[PDB]
Amino acid sequence: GMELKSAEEKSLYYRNKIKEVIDEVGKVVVGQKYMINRLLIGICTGGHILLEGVPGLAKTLSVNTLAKTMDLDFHRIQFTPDLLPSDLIGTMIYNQHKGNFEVKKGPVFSNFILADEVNRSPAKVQSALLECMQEKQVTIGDTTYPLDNPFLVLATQNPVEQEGTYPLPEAQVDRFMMKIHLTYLDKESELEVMRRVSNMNFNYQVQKIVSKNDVLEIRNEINKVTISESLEKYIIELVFATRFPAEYGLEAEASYILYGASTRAAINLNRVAKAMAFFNNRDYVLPEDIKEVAYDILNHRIILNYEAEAEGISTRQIIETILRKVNITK
Repeated sequence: GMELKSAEEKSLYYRNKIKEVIDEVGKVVVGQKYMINRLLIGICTGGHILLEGVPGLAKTLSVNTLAKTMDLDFHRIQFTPDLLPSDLIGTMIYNQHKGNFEVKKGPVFSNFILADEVNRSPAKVQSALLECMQEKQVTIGDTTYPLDNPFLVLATQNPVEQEGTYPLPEAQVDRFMMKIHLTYLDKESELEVMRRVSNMNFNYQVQKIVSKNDVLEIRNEINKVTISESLEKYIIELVFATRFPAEYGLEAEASYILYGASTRAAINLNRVAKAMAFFNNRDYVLPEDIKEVAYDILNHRIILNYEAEAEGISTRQIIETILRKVNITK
């Protein structure tokens, strides 16, 4: 037989395709390796991402370009105060063939969904979005339809919204795999973006490097990456250090933290560590795979008390301290 050799070849094939996807995205996008890597981890692991800040031209062009290179549909939904939960789920059209008014699958039926300024809509609309993320299906009136596979929600919140704003509470932000704080590009990158995009004949058509089916195969390949018992227990210890920090010798952190990270943090750390391993051409996880993504997975899952926030304490400093303190069992 040849089943083990074929499995080896399929894994190297898909590891090389990820390199080809990044290269193709780079023909349109500049100075954004970090964002693209996280978007890729998201779509391949099934996780959703929350961004703090509204993404500018270079970031939204990065999302639409990545989608094109991966044969995935992309829809941007502008969240507004008058948006209804039913506006997300269905769209009223006039079908000319049937000659009547019927509700077709709404904007959430896509692969990449940029949910822009989710804090501009009422909590019921936010709940509707999170229900889609959690249940992966919705009922258009009578019959239930599953959402597409893969499905990534990239939700953005504007932190300095001077008009009406309903920011997501922490039980809700815990449904996102990562929270990422957006920053401006450096001047050299911004110069190159301006150069490319200002050209009115700039070619934005990228080639499809992988099919939608290949994306689902890449997820299955990542799922096969191995993680030792030692590293599995390490993930659990990191999570428990956020809940009972005084028991790890972090008495100060116990004073800053109201409550720690849910079980979702452990699951994301595991799946994301495997994706990082796969993206670094390995089929086993290393401790550096876990440490590289700990802040992105944990920053929004550690809730600080009112007094710690006023004093200027950041979950970043807390996560760094935990990473310096928790040991791995050989």
